[PDB]
Amino acid sequence: MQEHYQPAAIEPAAQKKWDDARISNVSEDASKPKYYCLSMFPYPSGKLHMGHVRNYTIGDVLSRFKLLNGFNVMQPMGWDAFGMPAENAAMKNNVAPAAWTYDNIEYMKTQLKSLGFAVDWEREVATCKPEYYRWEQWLFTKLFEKGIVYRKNGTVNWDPVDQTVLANEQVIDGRGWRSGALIEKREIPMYYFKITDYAEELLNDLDKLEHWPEQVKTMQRNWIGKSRGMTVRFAVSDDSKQGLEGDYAKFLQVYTTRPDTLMGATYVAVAAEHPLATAAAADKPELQAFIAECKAGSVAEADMATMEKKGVPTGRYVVNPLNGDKLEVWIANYVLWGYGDGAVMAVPAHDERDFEFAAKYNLPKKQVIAVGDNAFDANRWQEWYGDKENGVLVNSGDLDGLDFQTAFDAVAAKLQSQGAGEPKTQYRLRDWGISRQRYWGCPIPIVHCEKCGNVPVPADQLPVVLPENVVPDGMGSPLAKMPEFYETSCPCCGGAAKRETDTMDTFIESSWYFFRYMSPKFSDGMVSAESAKYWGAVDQYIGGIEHAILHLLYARFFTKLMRDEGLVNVDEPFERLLTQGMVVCETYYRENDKGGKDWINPADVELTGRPVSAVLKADGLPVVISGTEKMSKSKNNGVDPQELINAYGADTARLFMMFAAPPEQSLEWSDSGVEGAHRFLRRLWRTVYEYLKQGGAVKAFAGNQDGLSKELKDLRHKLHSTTAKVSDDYGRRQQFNTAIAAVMELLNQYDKTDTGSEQGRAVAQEVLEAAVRLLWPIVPHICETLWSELNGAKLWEAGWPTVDEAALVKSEIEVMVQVNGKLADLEAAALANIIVVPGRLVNIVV
Ligand SMILES: CC(C)C[C@H](N)C(=O)NS(=O)(=O)OC[C@H]1OC[C@@H](CCCn2cc(-c3ccc(OC(F)(F)F)cc3)nn2)[C@H](O)[C@@H]1O
Ligand SMILES: [Mg+2]
Ligand SMILES: [Zn+2]
Repeated sequence: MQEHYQPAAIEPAAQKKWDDARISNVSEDASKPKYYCLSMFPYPSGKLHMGHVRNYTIGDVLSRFKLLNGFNVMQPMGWDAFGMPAENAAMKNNVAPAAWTYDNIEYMKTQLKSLGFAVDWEREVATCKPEYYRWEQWLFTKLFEKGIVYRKNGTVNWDPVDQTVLANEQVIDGRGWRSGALIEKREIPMYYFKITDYAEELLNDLDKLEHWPEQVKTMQRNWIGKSRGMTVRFAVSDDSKQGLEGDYAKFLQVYTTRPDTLMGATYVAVAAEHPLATAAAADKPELQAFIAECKAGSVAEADMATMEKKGVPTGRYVVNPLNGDKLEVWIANYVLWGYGDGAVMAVPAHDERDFEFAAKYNLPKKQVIAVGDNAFDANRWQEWYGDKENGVLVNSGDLDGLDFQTAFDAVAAKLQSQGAGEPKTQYRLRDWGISRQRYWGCPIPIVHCEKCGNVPVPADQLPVVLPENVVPDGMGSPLAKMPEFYETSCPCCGGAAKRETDTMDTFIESSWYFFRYMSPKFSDGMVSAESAKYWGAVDQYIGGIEHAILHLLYARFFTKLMRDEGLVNVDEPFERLLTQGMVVCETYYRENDKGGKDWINPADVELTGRPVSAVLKADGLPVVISGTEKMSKSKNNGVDPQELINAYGADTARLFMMFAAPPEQSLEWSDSGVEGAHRFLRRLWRTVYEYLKQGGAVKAFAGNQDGLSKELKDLRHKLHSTTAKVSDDYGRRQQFNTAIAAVMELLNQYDKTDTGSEQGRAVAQEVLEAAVRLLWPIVPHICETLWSELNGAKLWEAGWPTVDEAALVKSEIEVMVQVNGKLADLEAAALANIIVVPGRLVNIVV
């Protein structure tokens, strides 16, 4: 054994040992219990970043832990390869997105392998290969003919300078993010998944997920946004019907989740597109401009609640069907056409948004709910105003005294008998638009024929192959400019026809890849029945919290779609979910020509016992230290993991990632932290080397520990309590820094114990054999190497250390007490119950 720890001399040999034994290449073997541990697969962007290393180390710790506990562990990796990065890189560098993608995959794969992740590379997938995306085209066609996928005109933001469609997030003050040109709202035909048909299943099945964080489930419930409410129709006043047609001349229909407060409505609000808004605006230029501003907005959903709420009165009035009050109709910017009736009622006394709106415009507020003897003040909002559980109706005529639910049914009865309303269930959830006006994505398998309509491509003809010999230019979607691609024959009639040129939302690839891993070479379906039956669901899923809403909802949706097609038998794709935080780092800059700053990478900086100023490495001139935030290209504060691997090895990188913070926490990049991790690995190496240099390996202590010395019994207690702590950390708490600190405490106590005797060496052997197996999920290369110096058996066959319960029992007390012959540590306790015979009796002489 070499005296000093040198990761470059051991880490490649360990990887070759694991690869040779094929420990990570698993099959559908019903002889060992399966465990499917999955980390969210990456975009092949070019190189790994620190978020990748954190994520896939966490996954590897859990996988190797289950491996050592005897599970048949699948840990697959692959590449989420479609999307805009490759298109951007294509325009910047004049290379094909496919070629750029495949180069990145090869480089990143090498990086992953060098980190020693126990990955089944025989299950690798690349979602931009036709062998992958043919199966989501297939599923698309199946759902399209069922109507679960449909085609419908929708509104997009068109950038006329960049000649491309922009998400609301790419619109700033009505202008494209890069071009700066005013965007144009355009109606175009697009394809949609009818995810609203599955809204109740997706909401209710969340309750099955007892091993999901409550916040993720809460966020999905809020996103689905089910409400049980009331349709209410307010008759339009006889003086307010000019310009209105149909039922819009007769009534204004609204949806409310608080019909118990209907007696307290003081106005109503309609969307900019509502026929009442149109009719009132016909001769009022201020309303026309207000409607035009609402339509021109591009507010992202995560920002909808933060936008300033504004409205205009219309001069039109409706009648409250309960109390007869004549209420003025406002146009408001928070009322969205397409949600419900595009019209709401306002109760400023019991809805905070209505309160602020009414306060802005001095609109009335009528209290109709009371909670105890609390004071109602129309000038200041109190939280109890919105209370639904503990409230009673007031100022509501014959409804006074009722609680929420009884008032709800009473209002339902009253409205239903009048014909003015009825209970109704709504969902905030929108259907899933999947059309993308981009090249580097899965072609939509539809052919347009003037005789036959939108025709799905038959299954024998799939895939529709995206041509890879393309270099996007930035003057429109390439596929729309390629007749060699879109000109075709109709598969129903053989006539002249045109392929769909839009591609799929790349969330589609990530909505089913975890099933594809089960049979990644199966050419007769999305996933073979034998492999889906064996692997079932993902036991452990690990990834960033930023995917808690959309990706997870889409994956749960695709699982239920695939279940309903008969391809799988699970209702839910992911049993346990571990969400990881972000990686942050200090930022550095040098001040600019024009009162700005230019940001310098941390590795290209060197700081100067208390550190002071930082300077550039190449020259030594000073740099400005700035704030700590998430690693990004924006402020040039990303630390390349390849440099961390180059400087210290894979094991140090993995150890620092796991010791620095729990998975959910932000992980701060720390030079001293990385050095601390490396020094601990040196220490572990030194401990085994010094142990072996003074006598070589012995049979580890096992069995009855009667006759062991007090000090060695104490070390065995620390040992098996550590094994218990670590197992509970990996298996239950999924907090790995405390598992590391626990082994550190074991090694500390070992360091303070004389293990030089025959029995001492056998306990030291037991200690070290456990410590390297406890740490092998985190730092497998050094532990694999050290284990082989301690013991000749296969480490993965020796398995996870077992807790010796006998080592955890205390030394016992048993003696008699006698005051005047009648029934320090023993004198102190029997006094709580001065002659004492050693160990047998005590006698309290008094
Ligand atoms: C399932 C599928 C939808 C997943 C999809 N293909 C995807 O998200 N793919 S992915 O490749 O983006 O991420 C693959 C996984 O692992 C990384 C996780 C990132 C956690 C947050 N986070 C980012 C960073 C960070 C960024 C840049 C840096 O470099 C710099 F820019 F140079 F600075 C340095 C650090 N730190 N922390 C991610 O959540 C996912 O679980
Ligand atoms: Mg259950
Ligand atoms: Zn046809």
